[PDB]
Amino acid sequence: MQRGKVKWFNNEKGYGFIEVEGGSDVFVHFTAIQGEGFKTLEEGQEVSFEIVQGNRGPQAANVVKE
Amino acid sequence: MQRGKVKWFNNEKGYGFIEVEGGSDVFVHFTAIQGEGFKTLEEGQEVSFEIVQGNRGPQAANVVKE
Ligand code: NA
Repeated sequence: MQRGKVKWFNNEKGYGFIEVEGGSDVFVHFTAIQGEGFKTLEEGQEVSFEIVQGNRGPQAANVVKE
Repeated sequence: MQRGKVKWFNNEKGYGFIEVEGGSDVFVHFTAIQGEGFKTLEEGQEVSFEIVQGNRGPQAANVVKE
């Protein structure tokens, strides 16, 4: 698990990228976002998350908004 | 039917969140807003609305400023 801050999120498309210290930006899809409510993120939002590797490459999992 | 006050609304992006007494904040997209005028909301505006569940989580529908 790592903390990061959303760099960009296209709310209409439902995906974006998370900046992290000491790694490349991480793709995040809305289906990774946990908890109550409509699955969305704003740029600048701080989250905790894990990275998983699929056929498309690394992406965020278990994204929890701070 | 619910009543709330807009907590924040990004006019450029066309979405925000409504605060409701005794529940979690509810996402609102501009396409939910009813009426003739440009589809926008100011923070503090009183609104009536319904909550619609869906794949990406709950959001407001039939939002009326009144
Ligand atoms: Na980085």
